[PDB]
Amino acid sequence: DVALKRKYYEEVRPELIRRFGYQNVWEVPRLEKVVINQGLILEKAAQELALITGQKPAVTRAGMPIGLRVTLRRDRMWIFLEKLLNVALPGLNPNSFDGRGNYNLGLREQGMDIAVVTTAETDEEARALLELLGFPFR
RNA sequence: UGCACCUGACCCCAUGCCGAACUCAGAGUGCA
Ligand SMILES: CC1(C)C(/C=C/C=C2\N(CCCO)c3ccccc3C2(C)C)=[N+](CCCO)c2ccccc21
Ligand SMILES: [Mg+2]
Ligand SMILES: [Mg+2]
Ligand SMILES: [Mg+2]
Ligand SMILES: [Mg+2]
Ligand SMILES: [Mg+2]
Repeated sequence: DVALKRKYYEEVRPELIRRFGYQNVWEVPRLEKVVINQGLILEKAAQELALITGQKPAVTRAGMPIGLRVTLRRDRMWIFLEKLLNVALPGLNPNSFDGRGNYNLGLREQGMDIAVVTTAETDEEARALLELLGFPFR
């Protein structure tokens, strides 16, 4: 299955426990979902986004159609993130957390807005989660 | 302007109960 997911359970979760003193494993910050929005024919862009995420994009409308959105959870989230980190990005802004433990990245390369939503309640906990998963910050 | 977060339900719409979800709305946080 997914190496990044295995890295979470084997490496990241125990380090977070040591670092923050969570007394049960279900308290430890987890990835919840990754939402990708691509602003805007539409059929080609939807097919490319479908190919890269493995999931059917919804059409965001003002329609008039204005963008494409996909909410990735579970294995599709992990598989997409493994690609983003290992293939696409080859540092991220460490200040781009939303104040509630979620990370925001806007790309105008290879605009695409990515929200990494976590169960961390603080930016600090979320930053540690993502850094330990291998997100390149600084 | 958009997505995410946040907070709600006059309004289109919604729950085979629940504005949880879906829909919609809004001076604030993040990014583009
Ligand atoms: C270019 C874009 C998406 C952007 C655009 C604002 C666009 C408009 N705005 C501003 C907000 C209006 O509703 C207006 C206003 C009246 C008529 C037309 C417009 C348009 C041109 C659609 N904005 C908002 C500008 C910051 O306030 C950003 C910000 C960062 C990166 C990229 C952007
Ligand atoms: Mg959070
Ligand atoms: Mg009402
Ligand atoms: Mg809500
Ligand atoms: Mg439903
Ligand atoms: Mg809205």
